[PDB]
Amino acid sequence: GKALVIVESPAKAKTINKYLGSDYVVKSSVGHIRDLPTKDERGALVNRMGVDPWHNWEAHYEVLPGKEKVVSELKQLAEKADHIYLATDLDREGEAIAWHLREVIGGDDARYSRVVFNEITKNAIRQAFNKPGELNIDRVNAQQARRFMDRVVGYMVSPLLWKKIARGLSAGRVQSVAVRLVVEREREIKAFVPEEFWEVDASTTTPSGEALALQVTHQNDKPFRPVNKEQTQAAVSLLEKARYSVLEREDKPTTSKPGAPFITSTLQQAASTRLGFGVKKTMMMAQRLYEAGYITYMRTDSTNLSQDAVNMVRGYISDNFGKKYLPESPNQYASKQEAHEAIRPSDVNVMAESLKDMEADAQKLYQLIWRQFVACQMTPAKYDSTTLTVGAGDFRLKARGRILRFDGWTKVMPALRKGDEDRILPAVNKGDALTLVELTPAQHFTKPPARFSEASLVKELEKRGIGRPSTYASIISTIQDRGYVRVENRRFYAEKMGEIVTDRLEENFRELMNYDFTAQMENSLDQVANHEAEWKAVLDHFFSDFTQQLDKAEKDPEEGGMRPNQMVLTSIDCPTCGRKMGIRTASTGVFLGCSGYALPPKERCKTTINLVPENEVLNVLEGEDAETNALRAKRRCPKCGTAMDSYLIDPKRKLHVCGNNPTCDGYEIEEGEFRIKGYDGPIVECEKCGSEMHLKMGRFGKYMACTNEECKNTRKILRNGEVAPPKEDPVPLPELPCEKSDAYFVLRDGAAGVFLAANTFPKSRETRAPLVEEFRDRLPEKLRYLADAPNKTMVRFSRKTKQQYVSSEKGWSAFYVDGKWVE
DNA sequence: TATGCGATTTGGG
Ligand SMILES: [Zn+2]
Ligand SMILES: [Zn+2]
Ligand SMILES: [Zn+2]
Ligand SMILES: [Zn+2]
Repeated sequence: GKALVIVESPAKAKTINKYLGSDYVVKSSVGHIRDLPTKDERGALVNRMGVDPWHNWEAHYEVLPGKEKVVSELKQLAEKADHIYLATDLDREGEAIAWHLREVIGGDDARYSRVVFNEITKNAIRQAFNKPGELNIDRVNAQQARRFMDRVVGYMVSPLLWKKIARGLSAGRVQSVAVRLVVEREREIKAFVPEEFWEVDASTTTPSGEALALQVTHQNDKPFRPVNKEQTQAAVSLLEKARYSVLEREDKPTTSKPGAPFITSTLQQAASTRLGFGVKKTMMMAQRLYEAGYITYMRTDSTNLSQDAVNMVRGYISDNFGKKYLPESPNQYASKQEAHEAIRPSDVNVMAESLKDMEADAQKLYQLIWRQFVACQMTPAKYDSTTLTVGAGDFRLKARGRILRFDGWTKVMPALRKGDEDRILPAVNKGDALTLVELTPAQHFTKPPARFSEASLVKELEKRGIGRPSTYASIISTIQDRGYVRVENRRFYAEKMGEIVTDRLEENFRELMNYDFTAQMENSLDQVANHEAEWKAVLDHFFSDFTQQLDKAEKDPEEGGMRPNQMVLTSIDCPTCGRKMGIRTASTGVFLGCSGYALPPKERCKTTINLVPENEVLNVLEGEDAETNALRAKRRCPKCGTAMDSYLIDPKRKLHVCGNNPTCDGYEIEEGEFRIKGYDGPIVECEKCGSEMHLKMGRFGKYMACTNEECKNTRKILRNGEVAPPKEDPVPLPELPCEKSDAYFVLRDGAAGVFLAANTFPKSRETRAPLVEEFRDRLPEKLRYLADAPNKTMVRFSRKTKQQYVSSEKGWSAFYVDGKWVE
């Protein structure tokens, strides 16, 4: 008999095992084991959800597939133990995970215990098992409440979106609120218009001291800001024909305090800015550092530091830096006694280089965490700032700089590189004369609002009280690959389906899309977790406000229903029939479709032209002006002035669409001669017709399509422009049915040699290995070597040998050569 | 990468 300890990770199992001996046996349930599924209509709805809002939120949890073997293995080990310790993670999600464990195991409540720890160290684990607590039901309900609200919205708004807007549309309770933020930002940029203005730089020289770079600030006691080449040159020459004199010198002692230790949000931003880590990577690495006992729990909103940790770090600083770097009293940081702690090293003496079994990106993150934690307890840095004001004729120039006098906390956490006002100015004095050397003019433009990064969006979600440290990364992850937004060049871009759905939801679910209300809902869950509210009651108040909104939305758009997807007609003629085309938007994206679709199905034009959006490439990276210049490349709508989106119709026409589509019917067509991605592709002769075959890049790999609109004898594109042999027609088979559809099997040939696949591909997508038994009479060409035949044999393939062989099981195997077969 | 895979190249509103 012994004590059973259950965790959620083998990596977490091995590390906690180092501090548990004798009667403690640990086991890990790899992932979740129990969760929701993944009078007639309503009944089928609750079966799909696994939650009955009309029957007091009765839930029907179902064990996950492929987890049946782990549960039983965990069930067996339980009975062999006297007591059970649930060692899941700190947060509520972990509590709910621990609850699912107790539920599938069984037994009395006193048979279980809930341990809690900020870090996986000898001391911290000892303290956790010293006085284990019970499973907090209030915190579990705070999760299940959230989990239920998330599913209700997801499963009751989505079918409404299909009927009204487009198919394949998903909806999230908080995700729709995050998208709206991106959508709104997108509309601040498109509505913006960069304007031209100029700057001049006069590089001069001190009276035999050094070089002094200046910058014009004023002209005629008025701020100097020309708008074109002409006005500049007018000031340029005038500056050349002038004598430069210093007016004032202001020397001011400045400081810079270090930042607070990391919380989850601040960690993601610093890793994005300094390391270039996305939110997903940052949290993956942090979890690996946590489960290895290197850092504290990475889901936190506290900047608190334990007395031990503070004593630990202050000791290190004293030993390794000296008394100048140690403040008289510990540095305190404001947070949002929570019994929660910042993200920090578990041992300040462990360096990043001393990390075992941690990948490169995990070591970089630790170093980041380590340096911030050490610096957060060191002395402020001191500087000697000097600002110079220089007059020249009817002008007023300026220069600013500083000199490091005490590095302080920056000794352990230095900047990546120099900054703007980090130059060292030569010593001069009021009255000194400067000699002109070089005048440098520069053309600038006004900057539009900066796009969200994955981290800066989180920073915004936290500012508005939207979401929690436990859900920040899931929000960022779950708003992508939905067709609402996308991340390119480490920045968020709003898709058109984003703007459309967002607008729709704002019209029929105003409260659900409200920032403050969404923030209040997070509070209501905290209130449930703190025994200040009952969970089923909160759900009832939510579900009541939800149905009221949903009902009005389900109705027809005349009586307050949700407006259907609009359409903007173009002067574009259908290539199949003869009608004006319209710009419609789907889940997949934007395209052109014939107006001959509203007609009864007897006479509808099912022809569409996929509009391909131009690649917003900031790859040139023209500094912080990259997003600015990317906007200036856009045309302004001839109706509203809003920035337009560019699409390619054909290689001769180019469609510009207003940013406020479909609220603005504005568009333009740029006649020209454009190039597609596969313009430089190879050309080859078709086996059938004899015409040319060009390169098209589809979603299933690059391929060679014939240019004759009568045949489809294609070819596959290999690596580096190579083209495949003239293909081969598949071989069908009678009385060889499948295992899913009413389809039969056909013998194909691919990169994995020769195999056997469905006939209705890809509607079936069913494949198995052809038996040597398993035809031979219908075997085409040289494929008969396998049909020669030798436990029942089956045809295999080897990547190394690049030759096809056969094996058998129920371990026997054999190969072939230029002669025959051998075993 | 230990005897996993392959091949198709719209439709969408
Ligand atoms: Zn109310
Ligand atoms: Zn048509
Ligand atoms: Zn417009
Ligand atoms: Zn052909």
